[PDB]
Amino acid sequence: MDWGTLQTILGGVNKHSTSIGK
Repeated sequence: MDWGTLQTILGGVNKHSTSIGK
């Protein structure tokens, strides 16, 4: 995944605020 976009986007992280997905 060229990862490094996970911790920020992750497989499904929800510990962050609404700003991910589409």
